[PDB]
Amino acid sequence: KLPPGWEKAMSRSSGRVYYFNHITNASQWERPSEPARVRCSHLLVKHSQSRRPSSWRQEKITRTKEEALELINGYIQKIKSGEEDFESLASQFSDCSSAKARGDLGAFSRGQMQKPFEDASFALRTGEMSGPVFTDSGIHIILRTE
Repeated sequence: KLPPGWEKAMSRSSGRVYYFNHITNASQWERPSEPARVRCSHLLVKHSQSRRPSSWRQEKITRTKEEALELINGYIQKIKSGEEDFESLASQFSDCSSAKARGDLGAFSRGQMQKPFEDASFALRTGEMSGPVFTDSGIHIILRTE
């Protein structure tokens, strides 16, 4: 039972059971339910410890890692509440020129991407979204589209 990476937990505030994934950092109340290639979109928030602390939006990225996590956490909130489309937030705020494609990164096999990014992408099912995903480039929201 439970697909790869998925676990069961309990809210400390309500005692209600929920489900979460260690590889993707996704979490949800609903019970969840390997290809050669996957296609994902992403939204990257960089921080001052990113490998290259620079992006098309900002010549020198100054924010802290914890500050980047709070932006990512707020963007996920906007996405899950339906206040904002994933594509609209990536186009505007992703610290990566994949923003021009609304976050699309194309299709890729294993062996190309940063490993935690790769592991998260291949643990997502088509249509699913990650929680914060930590890599040397910063913090990612990943959306698997194929």
